[PDB]
Amino acid sequence: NYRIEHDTMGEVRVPAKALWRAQTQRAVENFPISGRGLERTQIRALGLLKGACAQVNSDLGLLAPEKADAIIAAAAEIADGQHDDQFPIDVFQTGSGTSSNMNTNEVIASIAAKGGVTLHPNDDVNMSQSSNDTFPTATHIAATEAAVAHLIPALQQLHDALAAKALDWHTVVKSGRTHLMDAVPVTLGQEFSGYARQIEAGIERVRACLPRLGELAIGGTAVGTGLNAPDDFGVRVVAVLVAQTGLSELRTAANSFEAQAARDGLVEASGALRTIAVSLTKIANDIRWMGSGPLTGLAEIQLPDLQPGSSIMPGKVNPVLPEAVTQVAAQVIGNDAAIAWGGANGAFELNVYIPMMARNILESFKLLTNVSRLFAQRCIAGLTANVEHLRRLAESSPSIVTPLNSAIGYEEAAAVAKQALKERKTIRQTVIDRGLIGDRLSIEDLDRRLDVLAMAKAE
Amino acid sequence: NYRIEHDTMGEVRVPAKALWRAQTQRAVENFPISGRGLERTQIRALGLLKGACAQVNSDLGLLAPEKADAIIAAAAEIADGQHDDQFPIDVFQTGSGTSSNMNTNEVIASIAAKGGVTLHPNDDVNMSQSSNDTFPTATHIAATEAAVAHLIPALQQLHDALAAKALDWHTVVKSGRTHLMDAVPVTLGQEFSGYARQIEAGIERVRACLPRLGELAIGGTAVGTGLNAPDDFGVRVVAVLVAQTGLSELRTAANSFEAQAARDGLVEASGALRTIAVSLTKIANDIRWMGSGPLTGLAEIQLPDLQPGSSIMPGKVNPVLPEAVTQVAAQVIGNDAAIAWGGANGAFELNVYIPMMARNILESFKLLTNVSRLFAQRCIAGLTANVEHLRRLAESSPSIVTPLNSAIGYEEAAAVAKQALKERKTIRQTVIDRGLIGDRLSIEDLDRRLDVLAMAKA
Amino acid sequence: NYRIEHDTMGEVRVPAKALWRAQTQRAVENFPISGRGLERTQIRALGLLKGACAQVNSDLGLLAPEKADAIIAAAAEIADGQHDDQFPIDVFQTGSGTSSNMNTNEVIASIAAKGGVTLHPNDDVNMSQSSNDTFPTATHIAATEAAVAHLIPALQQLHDALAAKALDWHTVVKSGRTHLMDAVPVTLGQEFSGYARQIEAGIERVRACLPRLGELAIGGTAVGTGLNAPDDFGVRVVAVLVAQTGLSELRTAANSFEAQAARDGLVEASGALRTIAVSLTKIANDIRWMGSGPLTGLAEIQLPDLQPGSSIMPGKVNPVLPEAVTQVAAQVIGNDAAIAWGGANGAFELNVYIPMMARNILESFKLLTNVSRLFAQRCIAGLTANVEHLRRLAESSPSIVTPLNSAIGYEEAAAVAKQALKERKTIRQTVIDRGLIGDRLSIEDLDRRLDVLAMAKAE
Amino acid sequence: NYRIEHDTMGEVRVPAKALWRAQTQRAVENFPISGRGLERTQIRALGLLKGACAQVNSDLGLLAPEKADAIIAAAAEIADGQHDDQFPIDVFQTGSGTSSNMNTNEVIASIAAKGGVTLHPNDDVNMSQSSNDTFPTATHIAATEAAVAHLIPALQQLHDALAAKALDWHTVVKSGRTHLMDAVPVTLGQEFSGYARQIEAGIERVRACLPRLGELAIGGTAVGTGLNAPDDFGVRVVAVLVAQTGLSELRTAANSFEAQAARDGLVEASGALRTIAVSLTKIANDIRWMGSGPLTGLAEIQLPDLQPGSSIMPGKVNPVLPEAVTQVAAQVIGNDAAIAWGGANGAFELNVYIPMMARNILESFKLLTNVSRLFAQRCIAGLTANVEHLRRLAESSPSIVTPLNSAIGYEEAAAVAKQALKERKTIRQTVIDRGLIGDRLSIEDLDRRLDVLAMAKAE
Repeated sequence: NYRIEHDTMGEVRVPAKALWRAQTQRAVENFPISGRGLERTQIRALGLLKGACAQVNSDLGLLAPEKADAIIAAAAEIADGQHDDQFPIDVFQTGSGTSSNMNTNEVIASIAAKGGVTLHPNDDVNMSQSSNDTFPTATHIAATEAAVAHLIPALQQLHDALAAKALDWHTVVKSGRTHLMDAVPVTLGQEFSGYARQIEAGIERVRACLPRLGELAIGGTAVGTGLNAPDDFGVRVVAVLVAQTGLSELRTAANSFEAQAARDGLVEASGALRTIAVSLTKIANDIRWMGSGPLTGLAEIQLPDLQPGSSIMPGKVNPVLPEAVTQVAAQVIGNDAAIAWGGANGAFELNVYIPMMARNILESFKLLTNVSRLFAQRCIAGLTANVEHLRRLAESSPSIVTPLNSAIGYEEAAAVAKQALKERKTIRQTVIDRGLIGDRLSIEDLDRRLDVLAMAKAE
Repeated sequence: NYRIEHDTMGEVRVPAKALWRAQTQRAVENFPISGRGLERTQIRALGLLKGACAQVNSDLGLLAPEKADAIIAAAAEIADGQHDDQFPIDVFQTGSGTSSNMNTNEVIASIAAKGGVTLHPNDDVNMSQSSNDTFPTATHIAATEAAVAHLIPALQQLHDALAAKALDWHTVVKSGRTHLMDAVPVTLGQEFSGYARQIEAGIERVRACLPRLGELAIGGTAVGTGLNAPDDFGVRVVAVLVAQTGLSELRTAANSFEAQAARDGLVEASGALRTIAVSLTKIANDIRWMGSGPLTGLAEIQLPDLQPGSSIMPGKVNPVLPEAVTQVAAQVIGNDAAIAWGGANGAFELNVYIPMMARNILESFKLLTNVSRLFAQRCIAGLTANVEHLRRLAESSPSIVTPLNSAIGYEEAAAVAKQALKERKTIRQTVIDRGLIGDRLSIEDLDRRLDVLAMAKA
Repeated sequence: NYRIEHDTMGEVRVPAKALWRAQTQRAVENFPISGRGLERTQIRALGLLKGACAQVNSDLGLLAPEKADAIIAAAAEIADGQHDDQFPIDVFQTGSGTSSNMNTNEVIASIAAKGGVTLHPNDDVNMSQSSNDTFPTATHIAATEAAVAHLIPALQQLHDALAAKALDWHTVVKSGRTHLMDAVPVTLGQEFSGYARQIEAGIERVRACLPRLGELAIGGTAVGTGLNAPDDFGVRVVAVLVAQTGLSELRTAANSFEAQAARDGLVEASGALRTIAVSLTKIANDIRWMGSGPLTGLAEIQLPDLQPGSSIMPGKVNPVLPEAVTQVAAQVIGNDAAIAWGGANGAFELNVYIPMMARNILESFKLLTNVSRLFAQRCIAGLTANVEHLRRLAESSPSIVTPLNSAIGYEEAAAVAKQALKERKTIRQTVIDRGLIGDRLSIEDLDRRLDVLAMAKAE
Repeated sequence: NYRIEHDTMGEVRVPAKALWRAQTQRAVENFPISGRGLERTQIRALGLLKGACAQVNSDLGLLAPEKADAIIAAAAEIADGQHDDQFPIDVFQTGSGTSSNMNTNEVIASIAAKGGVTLHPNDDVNMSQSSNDTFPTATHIAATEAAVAHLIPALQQLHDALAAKALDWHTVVKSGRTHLMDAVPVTLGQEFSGYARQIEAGIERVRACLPRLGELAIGGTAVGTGLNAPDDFGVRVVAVLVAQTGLSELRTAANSFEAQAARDGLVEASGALRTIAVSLTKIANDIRWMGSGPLTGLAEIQLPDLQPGSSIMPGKVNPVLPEAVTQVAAQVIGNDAAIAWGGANGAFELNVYIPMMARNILESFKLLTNVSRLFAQRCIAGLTANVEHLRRLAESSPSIVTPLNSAIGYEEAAAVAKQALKERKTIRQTVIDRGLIGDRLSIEDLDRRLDVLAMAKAE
């Protein structure tokens, strides 16, 4: 049921059917901490990087073409997700990600062996590389792809759903709320245009971090000097990665020492994700408050029904998607604090918090991507406004008596506001009931002064 | 103008009327970062400690009685707040608080010189001491005093105001809300008993941290070994401090190395303050939402008017104290993250983040103390309930069909709640209209089960 | 392929072999956010609670004995870990944990149906219950068990390893370091007694939070009033749970409204875990710095070799366990910020951030437990001291002039330390060269005061 | 000693010599919380804004020129700092900053009264304004000025000091450190070029947030609709503010509802400040570790002496500026968490956490500005390298034996590395001592293979 493998420290017993070897098995026994390993996106990025490195080593005549072809074929299988069960090392491993780097090299060597090609995991699969430049490179590839190919399109879909509702509800007049108290009129469309701008500003924030998030350490080797790698190894690997993936945001780092001694690009990108979580909290909280009730809440809008709300209270339906959004936002805030903590504590030539920082930034990208699409499609798209109820409260608000001052005086306007609340009537009906229609104020003049939609000043 | 002072590094120009000397002046020029120095409570604790150290050196015959008397007299003036303008060093100074320690030593030496007593700031005022044991000792004295003499009585005052409302509003029935949606009846008194328990648990949390917050490093000197101090210096200084402050929570550290290499007691105490901030956010948010509107909100309660809110919108009054509470809570959360960051980054024999950690913990104590008293007196005490509106809300919730589950089942009760909402009819009428009155449920049993105050089970 | 199931909202297509029903399937389609569900400990606690609830309903004659026997049998299989693949709902679900509660109810109903017993998931399995009191109860059961049965024994094992080193290295003199600069002598044993106290205070912190962490909401039902449950349901369920788990820390909540409107006990417990993470960072950082180099570092101690560190740099072995400890500590800091965020944002009768708060607190417990045992066994236990090098460092520090303050004063002692460093001479020789030997200080008194082990003042 | 003032709530006793009136005095009694009010920069921004508003109201013929001139003259005095003792309201005030807005209006009215001009604090000084658009406008003016006029020049000064040291130390060869262990050679110049890039990337991060940090709410009034303000009030006020201050980054908000319902621009800018704090922690930690000792540390560099280090240990000097930097960084991390907390908790038309968010963001700008200049001038500029010691350790490192493999074999190279450490000799001397110089390897060939500066691959 087991086999014997070797490294510079001795013999190691490895499960017979595992594609990994001695160094991965040592890491399995050294780090049983979370029971969770690398994600699909991380394994994909490691496979992409190893294939591109083999291509460049072959191009420079440093690696035999048959060996390079075997790495490229094996690495493509890893990048496609055919061997995700061959990456058992915990996230909480050696801080440079050496163990997961060794894990990729050993799995490539075992795949190639099945095709009759002998590869040395270090001498062939890790040629011109170090763990110190490859694991952060794979991390930054995965984070750049998560930003460009998944998060930005998901945020754009949420922006478009919010902007469509802002247009549908352009004339849906309602009463404004400041400090949670009755204020002057607004439209439901104006509030949703505000939410749309928060998401649009979110996309701008992600785009602004891309020139530094896309910076790759590849070619810097052990300390950033590029020792034991060709001088143009970095630019050549990046050129191959851009041609294969289409991820134009990928680039060699401006400074090779900053690219390995620190992970400031991840701290920066997390700050953008954290700001999006802050924006999403406001939007989701306002939406669940607008849908509150039906009889003891605000009852401004109706959220689409997604599932029975209670195991005990029958008929009750809860805002389950705003709840999922606010919980994701809390997770992003938490992950952000762990990333910054890891980011600050590098030492000299290497920051050794990379696997922990990678786990947190990639999870925040994933959670925000998936919850934004669900929020857009299963909540925002199907919202219904209680138009008549919203207009009635705006027309019954004591805040709209101020344009009556030049006709009846502020004293009489305050008396109108007081009687309207007491009798639960509109300001218009109260002005009529108090016998104020005459030479001083006509009904046409009253409807002009109390035009709540005009007070909202919609475009 | 200026005068010339000196230290082991050379000459320094010091302002003519300043009671501080060379090393304080170097610190004034080295750290112009925030423009803020030690607080009144920090200067008081440094004053108390220097006086206590002089008393013990005198008792052990290590310092001449007249020299000790001059330090005790000068340290009493510092602790009293007579020389607060003589402490100009920034909070963001050397991480051990060496500069602020030398500031106390130099100011004491100058006050004593006015009385004709010559004291060496290092050899006499700092006898048997180090900044490594004195600055964290003064920090832990200040934090222990802030917890025991100020925060706990303020939280007790808030608890008592909340518990009094819970008693007054014991039968004030209203609709419960879960996920912000209409739920089964509760009383306003039941919710306020919930808030009172949160504050009561807050006091319990502060009291549970006191055995480690009260631990003092005094006696450990430079690295915790107690070199250049008598073997019982620490226990004797703590005994003088306990007698003078009445703070029995003050004690010698269990391990003299942990007491200087780490500031874990401040990280622990901040965690309790952070939980109180979390409890206060929920209480303040619920109260401002209960007072929201009136027309566009819940309009459940009325908050006392504390100041005009708007001129453009006549008579608009805002929940200003809940706003002050939630902003304070945000600050406590922030200060907590700063404290934990500093606490983790100690190295070998000393954690060099003490002035920053002291600033943040003492501010969190002060903010929570002051806002809790204002919240209790200017908001909670004067709250009034809209009793008739609240009863109408309790009776309008469709979730009042819940006690009928044992009689008609969950699925049939769901069909009742949905039909009642669609046809704009009561739960009672919908049960009758769906022909549910029979052997399993009589009309008298239905009226008994639908009583909203009885449903709240007060 | 699929079968038809139903809830109060309508029909749902459920996979043919799934033990879950309509409401779990709705939750599978509503929340595909993280791709991760409840942990083994959460499923165990839900299993234990459902069994205990069925036992009490049976004792009070509210549920037929055969129906109760089937629930107890099915709930025991769930708690044992036989049906973990039957819990597919995401962590980022409805904030009350309604979906995961219905998941337990539906799986129990399907297991019992295999034995010829017909159970209604709401009316029978959820009898006298709500998700509002059961999901936070299962969370607090899991967190209390993690604290008492797992974390405290792991921290005790770490304390014992640190205290054993403190005893072995009692007279291993070295130079103290403050601000990273040369200070007066200490022993390696004295520093390790400091680390042992930090872990001992960590256990004290966990124990101090237990009276509130152990508080269970069971019996409070929908809003905390206990409507649709017997008056003593809570005390009876807690008594069954204490008897079955041996966890005397489990108790009924002091206030049934605070127990559901807030999750303050989890915020409090996280604060204790965060302080342990802060203590572990200092201990792990000091140990990796003591083992640094050897040539370019402090080279004070030797850490046991756990795996090869480099192939390019032969024989380079890295402090992999301190790296795992400091990365875990960063994760605990992050999880703590997420927990506090969720805890503050409750509204009226319910805090709807429980699944997120549960994920983060239980992960922090698991990470600290597992890394503390590995740190104690694979790092602390096998540490070796470079005794001769350490004594030379103690003797080389110029700060050894400190015990002469009572004899020559601070100012004269400063002139000694500075002259000794400038002329590359010892403190002893500089005191002689500056003509300081006389009545105030004899040569025998100087040699007595300059003894580095005596200066460390070891008990 | 006191006088009677009035508002819509009644009579208020005010100190006789105070320039503030009834509404400010109410706020003094309502909020005694921190004992700290608005900073100099906040008062300056409020004065600038009120003067610009009076100018626009006069230009549009809405305010009498004599009244406008009196506001402009009074507001200029406030902006200059002549009346900072007239702003006693606590930071922890009403969340919109209404109290501080009223404070500015009342002080302006009292200054103008001394010149014989009667102003109504609301009708004249607050004309076309609301607290909801003015306090966040003043906050964003102060934050934009702090970024552009103070932080960016202070960071540029720190970058230039670090880059100058990187050039001075271009050939100062030393041994690299990864995981705190001995690694291949680097230069001290290469590490400082890394630090310089972190600060340069910091400036880029601050510049990237300016398009949204500079957005002003002015003209949006109570709810963002612009009701009771001229349609072009916002663009006209911003035009005046840009012309007077030269702060071209100031602009009207893209969306008037997003500009008042949220403070996402402050959360975003804080994220940039937090990333700078993370970068500064790494730079300051490396510098104090490089300067550690002088005899029990790394002793790579010498920091300039700034003050006596210890009250007890004479002659000892501590890295006081790296300590001030790392403490400031911790404060920025803390302030960042408070800003995000406030940012997420807005409701409907207004975020009511503005005074707390303003305090924290402006303090972080101030702390980073002042500590960067002090770090550049009192620490970085005067650093000295221990050149001979650094070269000796690099030439004695077992890591540099790898280029000997093609001459003597890896087995003999490992034996050379082992003997070199044992005898505390250079690799070069050990190769000679082992009698390896011959036909297989000449001394010229040995010096070429062991050229440590060439191994660092300096530009």
